[PDB]
Amino acid sequence: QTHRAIFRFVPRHEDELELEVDDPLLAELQAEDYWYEAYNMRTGARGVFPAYYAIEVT
Amino acid sequence: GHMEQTHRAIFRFVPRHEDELELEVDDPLLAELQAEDYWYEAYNMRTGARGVFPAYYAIEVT
Repeated sequence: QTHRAIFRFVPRHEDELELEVDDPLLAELQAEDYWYEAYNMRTGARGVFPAYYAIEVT
Repeated sequence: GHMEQTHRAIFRFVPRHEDELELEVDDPLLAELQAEDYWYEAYNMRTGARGVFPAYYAIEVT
């Protein structure tokens, strides 16, 4: 588990991942435009979300 | 008549989607929160562009 969601994110777009506060994530930063590609370890869903909605954990 | 600035961008936002508004840090905004999904409908007072962006990317101004 690499990251954690810090704010609620409700998708508007089909490619986006829904986040609740405190969701644990496996994620990779797409640094060309600062979106994460991620797997939500609470829901099992996949998709993208804007980078400042998550912190790195280690 | 005047409209006061409502919000200020705090993080860089680079659109992936046609309806989105590009933000640079400290950009001045006129914006209205959409409560069903916590996106703003906004006008960027620096760039003159319009579109949507996610709520955590801006603060309220006074």
